[PDB]
Amino acid sequence: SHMYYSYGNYEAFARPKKPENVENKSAYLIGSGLASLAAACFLIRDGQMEGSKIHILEELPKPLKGYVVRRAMENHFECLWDLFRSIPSLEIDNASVLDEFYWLNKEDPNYSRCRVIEKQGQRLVTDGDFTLTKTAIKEILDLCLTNEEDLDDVKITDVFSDDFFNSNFWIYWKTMFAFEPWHSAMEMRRYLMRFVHHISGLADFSALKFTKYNQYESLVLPMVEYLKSHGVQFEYDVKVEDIKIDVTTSQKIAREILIDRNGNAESIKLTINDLVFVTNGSITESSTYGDNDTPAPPTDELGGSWTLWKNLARQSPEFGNPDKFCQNIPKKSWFVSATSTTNNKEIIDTIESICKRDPLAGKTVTGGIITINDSAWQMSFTINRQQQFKDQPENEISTWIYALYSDVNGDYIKKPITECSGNEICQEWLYHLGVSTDKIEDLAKHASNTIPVYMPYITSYFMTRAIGDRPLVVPHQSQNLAFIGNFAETERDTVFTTEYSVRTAMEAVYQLLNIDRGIPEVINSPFDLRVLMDAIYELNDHQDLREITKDSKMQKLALAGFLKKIKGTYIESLLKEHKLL
Amino acid sequence: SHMYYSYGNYEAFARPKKPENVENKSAYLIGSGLASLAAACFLIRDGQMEGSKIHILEELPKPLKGYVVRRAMENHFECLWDLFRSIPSLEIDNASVLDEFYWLNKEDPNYSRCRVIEKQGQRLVTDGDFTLTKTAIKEILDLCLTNEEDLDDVKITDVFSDDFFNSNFWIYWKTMFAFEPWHSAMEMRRYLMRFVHHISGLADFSALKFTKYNQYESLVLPMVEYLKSHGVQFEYDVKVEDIKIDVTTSQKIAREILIDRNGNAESIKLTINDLVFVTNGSITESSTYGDNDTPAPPTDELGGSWTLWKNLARQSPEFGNPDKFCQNIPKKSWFVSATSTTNNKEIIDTIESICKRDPLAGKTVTGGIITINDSAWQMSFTINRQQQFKDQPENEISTWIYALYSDVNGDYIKKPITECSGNEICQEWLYHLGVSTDKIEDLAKHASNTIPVYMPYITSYFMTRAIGDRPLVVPHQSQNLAFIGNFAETERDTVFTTEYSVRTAMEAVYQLLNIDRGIPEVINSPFDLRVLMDAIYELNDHQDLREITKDSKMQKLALAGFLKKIKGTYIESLLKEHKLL
Repeated sequence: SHMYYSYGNYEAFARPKKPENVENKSAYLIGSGLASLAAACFLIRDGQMEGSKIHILEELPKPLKGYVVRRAMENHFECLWDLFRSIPSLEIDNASVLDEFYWLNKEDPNYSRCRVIEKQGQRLVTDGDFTLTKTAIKEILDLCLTNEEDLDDVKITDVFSDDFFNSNFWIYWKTMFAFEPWHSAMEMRRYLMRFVHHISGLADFSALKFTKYNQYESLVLPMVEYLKSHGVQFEYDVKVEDIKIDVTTSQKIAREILIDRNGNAESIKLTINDLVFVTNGSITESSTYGDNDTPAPPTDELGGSWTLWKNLARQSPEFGNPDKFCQNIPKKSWFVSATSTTNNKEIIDTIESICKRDPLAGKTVTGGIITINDSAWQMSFTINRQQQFKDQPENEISTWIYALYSDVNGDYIKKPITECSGNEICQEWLYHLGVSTDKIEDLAKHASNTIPVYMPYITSYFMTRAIGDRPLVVPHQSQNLAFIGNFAETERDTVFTTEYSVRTAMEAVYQLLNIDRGIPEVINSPFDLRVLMDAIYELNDHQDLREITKDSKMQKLALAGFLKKIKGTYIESLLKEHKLL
Repeated sequence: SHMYYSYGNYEAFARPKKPENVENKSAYLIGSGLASLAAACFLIRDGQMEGSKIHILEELPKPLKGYVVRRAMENHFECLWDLFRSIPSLEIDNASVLDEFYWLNKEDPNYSRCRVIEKQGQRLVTDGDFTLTKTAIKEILDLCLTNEEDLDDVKITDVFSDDFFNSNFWIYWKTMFAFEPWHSAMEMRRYLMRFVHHISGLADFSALKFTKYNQYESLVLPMVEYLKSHGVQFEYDVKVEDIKIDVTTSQKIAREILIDRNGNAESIKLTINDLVFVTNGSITESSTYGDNDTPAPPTDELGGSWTLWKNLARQSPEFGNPDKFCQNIPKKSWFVSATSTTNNKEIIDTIESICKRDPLAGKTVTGGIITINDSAWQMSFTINRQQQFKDQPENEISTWIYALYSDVNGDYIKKPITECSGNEICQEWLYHLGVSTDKIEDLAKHASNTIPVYMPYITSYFMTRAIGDRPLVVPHQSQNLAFIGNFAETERDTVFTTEYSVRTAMEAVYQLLNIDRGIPEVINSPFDLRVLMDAIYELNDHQDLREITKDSKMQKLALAGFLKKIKGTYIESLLKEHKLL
């Protein structure tokens, strides 16, 4: 391809030459999403493009009656870090967003003290172990051994059986990633191989890393200062309708950008030197907002994002199939998310007794999400390093809440979550905290300002896709078109991840300009001996190779002959090295 | 330990905090070798130490009747690149030594057009294939499967048999690395695992990378400008005798540095805050020099380096056993190296017709070493990107020559190489180039200025060592002592390598100061599925799994059952992925 993957320090520290003919090129970026911001940043640094020639078109210009909170990173987001190492931070002087992040998660590491709760406040008894049976472990192995071509339109409830589902591993997995039974077995197979190196840190969120303030403040805003420092243009109130593309038998050239600047109908014309970066699709689209007194109105609208993707699919199949992601989303699926802000010391005291940490402390609180396992909504909540907003009073905590089931009645508020307001969500949440039934309706109506948010497309990432549903970053024979974001296709990496946004960003800029530098490959942990032995030891709840085959005569007979061969050699020393012998 | 290994972009780009209490610390560096220069550089950048407090003691101050040339790098010298990414180059403005190196080897890649020659000029017939038989491949596998503890004082002629030795693979291996039959099987086992990822590029030197000018100009001098830019002290004509060390049952503290500054006998006293970095041993020690008319006088002296290592061994076994490296070196071993500089167009024309490239071109010439396979001295030569010296006339080429056998008579100059002058070496070399017997004595005596160099310790790196012969970088319970260089011990990495000098440099600075940053691990290619399948395909001269077992009924029967299991799964698709099915 116009590209090559690499995996070294040689490729990482090196600076690529200024790409040929970039002194006569312009680039247009569709949407102000985090992927576009990264693609524009890559055009500045590595592509050495002019700042006066990078245009970012957004529908938004410059209300809301409360605070709203919008997952964590991990060390091996290899493309996210090549970017923020070059982004000067907004807090600590002469140190990059990486540096401030790097130090902050070393000074205050992340770990969950109470990961799962049940029975209205109590800590889950088997919290820690995976409760994976011999059958469940095998279906995990078979799914990874299953080729990805043999997973077209294959749901998760077709690869696993009961043994896997009634386990803590499924509880830990579906809740930190927001997976659904009817979701793509193709993507979960990617997630299993993607994060096989932190599988020990799955039960306790030890391999997670959070920023200081919220995603806007710590990630988006440092980028925006970097971009405007270089003169990058920010077009506001620009809605993109369609993009005329010439798909000849030889090329694919973009020509027009049919926009609606505020109210006027205009159009930008593109040569072959005018690059276009389309963030096709959006999970944040068509989100409604409620308050502490009214539910967020449920909607199913097609926003300008999907209609933009739709208008390109009717121009070539190679530009993707949007309908598999935004149509036929089960009405049970995740739609509602909430944010309860409160200073009432009795709710913060209740949270303290569960998560074992002072929430009003500036340190870690929950360590991640805390899953109410027996809750009807299958609802989870998290509390990050308060205050999460830079100008929020230093005696308030902001709690993010979501639920995976949206058409079942709550155990206390006997109705679906799409029918509930802020205080009705706040009431069902507090009841599961163990708060007394007497102080439930008051502490939610008058003490906590809970904001519910309905997004009809939040699970569009994980829909059951097929080979060809997601478009390539740079389609075959394309000259100035690129698709970025989590509905673009690349190799092995996982969507619903800020890494995926910066991956397809860095792959789009590097291909269209042919930059003489390698792109960091998805970490090779799934092909690493040492990482895979660790997975077998951790999947079996810390059992050596003898204890795993002590009840199988057909297995313990094959192992005994295996140990005879590798006895006294590197393999046997590598097997005690990773606790397997 | 005081340390942790890491393998990511997260750890690579990040800057570590200023180590505690470094504002009251001093460091002393023993010798001006490349390892010390790196340790001092690491004290400046990562340790944030003062420049006025880094002392580099050297025996040399500020003749020689000719030019002298002193191996190549590879992409996965993970510690060498964390260093030069921060070293400003001396040629291209505002670009580091890494950058100028990175671009230079992309603009002009390296590859050997004629790797082995024989029969006085002709190209070897089987050049390319490994000629590894089924037995030879297995001894390779067994040696790696052999634990490293089971290799104490084990020579190379005890792990391999005849089948391995009469092969091109042995010819390619012993000559680019300067291995000997009687050398350590422990280190070759490390070399096999170290470079298992470039095994395809072993026959053609395609994975090699050279600098522009010589090692002094392109590596040492950029470092020295960086160090003196920060005020690092350079003590010249300082010979270090002994270093008094307090090895109590609890600690190991250095106290005195017994030196001989020029002629005076002085001594520096060390608190626990005065760090010491000892480059224990030296292959360059006690080197004599000849000219085009007289042989370099053979010597066996103990230089101030070995006597310094000796004086520390009589203070603790944990500081190493120097005698295994500098005593009992076989008199057949490599000692003589040469450098033939000439402008005579008939010698450069002869080289052109063999290496297939214009030597007087500024590009690649030989691509690496060219081995004269049937030569008595087992002599090899290389010609790098002339001119290799910054102020050398643009019509001269400088040819480096060495030989592995030093007590056998040459095929033309019927005497050992330790008896030969510059022109006698130049005559034996030209005879093997195919130059006519008539124009052999003239073109070497009057056309070429060949300088012979005798170093009695060049093969000290690869001597048959045992666990405990090489000291740890930071011995147990040590407080201010560190041993750097290729006679220090670390994990998995290989000596006789500029990576090893910068590895133990970066490990010494990071442990003594406890820097909050990981050290890049030796590349995990020997534990990488994809890299190991590639090795089996490349070791068998590009044969798939069917052709490797077509003559073994006990093997083809086990494979047929193996292919039944993994059929249609990831493993089988990964096996065509790497040409194995």
